Amino acid sequence: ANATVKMGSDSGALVFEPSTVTIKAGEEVKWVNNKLSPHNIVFAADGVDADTAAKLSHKGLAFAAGESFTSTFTEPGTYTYYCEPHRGAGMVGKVVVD
Repeated sequence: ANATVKMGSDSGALVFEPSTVTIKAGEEVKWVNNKLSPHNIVFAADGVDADTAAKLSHKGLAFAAGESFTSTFTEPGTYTYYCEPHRGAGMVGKVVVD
């Protein structure tokens, strides 16, 4: 039971897909770098703890299509993230824990 989301589409899209991905409370996720760089996956702590979101928040920088980060959803909620930098029109996509 895992969830993965490619950072962009093959064709050449920005928005992440699948926008929404099912996850389990305790499972991990993998965000493979597809394209559209530089860019990152920043997570906000709205309906979730700060520290928590922090971790979930990727303050890195993916450039090459190989370096993929990972996250862990302990609390059964709904984390959200948005590309701050990027070079288009932000991105839409969130996660959900069961």
